[PDB]
Amino acid sequence: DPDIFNRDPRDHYDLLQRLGGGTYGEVFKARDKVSGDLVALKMVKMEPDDDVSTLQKEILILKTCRHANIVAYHGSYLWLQKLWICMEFCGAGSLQDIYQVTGSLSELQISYVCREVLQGLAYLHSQKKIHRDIKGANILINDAGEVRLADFGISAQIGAELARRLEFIGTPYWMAPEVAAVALKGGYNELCDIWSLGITAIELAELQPPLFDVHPLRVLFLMTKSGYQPPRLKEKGKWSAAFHNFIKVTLTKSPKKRPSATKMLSHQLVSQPGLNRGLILDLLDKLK
Amino acid sequence: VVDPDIFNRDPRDHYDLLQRLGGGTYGEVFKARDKVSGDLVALKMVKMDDDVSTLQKEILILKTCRHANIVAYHGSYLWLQKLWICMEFCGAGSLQDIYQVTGSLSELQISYVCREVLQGLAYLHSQKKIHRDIKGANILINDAGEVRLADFGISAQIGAELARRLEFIGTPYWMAPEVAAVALKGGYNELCDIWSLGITAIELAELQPPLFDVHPLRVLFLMTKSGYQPPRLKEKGKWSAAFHNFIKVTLTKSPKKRPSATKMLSHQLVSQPGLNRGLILDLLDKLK
Ligand SMILES: C[C@H]1C[C@@H](N)CN(c2ncnc3[nH]c(Cl)c(-c4cccc(C#N)c4)c23)C1
Ligand SMILES: C[C@H]1C[C@@H](N)CN(c2ncnc3[nH]c(Cl)c(-c4cccc(C#N)c4)c23)C1
Repeated sequence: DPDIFNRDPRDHYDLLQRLGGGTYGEVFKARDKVSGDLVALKMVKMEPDDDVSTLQKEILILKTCRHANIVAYHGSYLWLQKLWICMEFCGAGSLQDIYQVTGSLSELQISYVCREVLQGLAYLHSQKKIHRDIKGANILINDAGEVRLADFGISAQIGAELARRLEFIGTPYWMAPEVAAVALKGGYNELCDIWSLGITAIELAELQPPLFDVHPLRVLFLMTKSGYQPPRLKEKGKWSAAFHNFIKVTLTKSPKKRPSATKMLSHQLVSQPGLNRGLILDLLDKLK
Repeated sequence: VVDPDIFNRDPRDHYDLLQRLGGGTYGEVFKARDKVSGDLVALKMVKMDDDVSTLQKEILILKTCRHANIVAYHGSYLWLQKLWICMEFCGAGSLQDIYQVTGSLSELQISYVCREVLQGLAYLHSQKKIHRDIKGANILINDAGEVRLADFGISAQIGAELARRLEFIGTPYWMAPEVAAVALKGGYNELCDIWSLGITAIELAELQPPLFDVHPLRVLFLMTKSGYQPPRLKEKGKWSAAFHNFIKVTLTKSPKKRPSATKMLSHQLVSQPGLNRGLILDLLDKLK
């Protein structure tokens, strides 16, 4: 990035605690020295012969995002062979951090979370960006009960992988048009995030995504078959007909039929009148 | 290990190198002579800490193919960080070597070649392999007048990429089925080879594939536009309706409507009565 600060981040922040890692890098809870504001600092170790493409793409996604439901970006620092990405800190951590203590979320809490995720996805999709890693661990909650999407690590890697494809595709004159399309634009589109939101809604209701206890490779193979059936909520009576229908239309097996994020925002479950941060403040009270 | 049947010896103890033939997708190919048999072979030398995945898959393809329309495989050598793949020497070289000397092939000669290539492709596709690099340079003619497919380097690179993606795909529970499908099977299928054979038939007719004078990046981007129209033969009157139709159907833009190799074997152009090795023996006589 051409706007990177060439100075030690510790000159502006104090490192408080290690939070663990995302798709790549180490994340730290830190404190701004002038305002006391907390921030998250993501550190990625640099090496002289490292391909900078993925990190360059992640910073570009964060920098060009300007939406409430996506983690704010405060700049990046490069110092002593370490890159530090400065992002918004969310006091309650991720929804996975929360439901591991509280148990299942209520339908209204899930509905508010889904509307907030959809506002962030509609924005990302309008800027020709894809998250590709929607899940409870990447949906953060701040102390005010507001929802923010985090970790554009997978998105950055895919973007870099795609740029690499274009650079080594070779002579194209004998290449079929579908081979060219997958090299330039990949084998899928942004509607994959709508499916992941549907799986995330089930995860918030049952504490695990569908088939979580079966081997990872077996799930990938079963999903690729023509007889694959989209998952459903286990307890039928516990959830309203509008929630079951939200799962059925987000989890549409075919991407050509799957509704967009903007279309999903007018769905009854998330366009309901009593949806606000107060529902998540109630969940956070259960945590304390 | 790159190959369990590999010879840990200097191939120069068994072969005399006679001439540099040029390169394939990777490696350098030499014409060589067996010191005891007197037989001619082609030796492909590749410099090999290196990941042996693509060379391992190329040898496996060559080794497990038992077909009259695929270049014969003799064995491999590993000596002083160089891997040497020993394959059949095809006396007339590639179809590109032939048409640049003799000019455009006759419609019957192109028909015979297309039939032979389709037989090799139907065999390869039945064994779950994709060539992905069908072109005049990779179709060889031996002294017996036989048509043999060559250069599985691209196919090996693609198999190595599909294995490298599956190992690093991560947790799949939140992935849309189409995402799981491009990670395990890619965004296209074996029908890409049928399109490449259509382009090759135009290359044998016109001495260049369509749009050869257009910038490679322009050709690629043009294939991803909604109104994209597949290429055709430039000289209508020179070719019969059977050849125009062969081009029309092999170059079907949608892979869902493009016929398989086995289906193409019943096409009017390649099911014609006088398609025999005599046409290729006659082409070879013209080279001398
Ligand atoms: C590594 C995560 C473990 C999770 N338990 C707590 N995470 C957070 N908590 C509070 N504010 C935060 N801001 C940001 Cl951004 C993150 C975050 C969350 C997820 C991935 C990445 C990245 N790349 C960063 C975060 C950090
Ligand atoms: C590099 C090619 C240039 C072309 N002019 C003549 N080629 C051949 N000629 C005679 N017998 C041959 N056997 C085999 Cl295999 C090849 C061959 C052809 C194409 C690619 C590769 C590879 N990887 C090997 C070959 C060699």
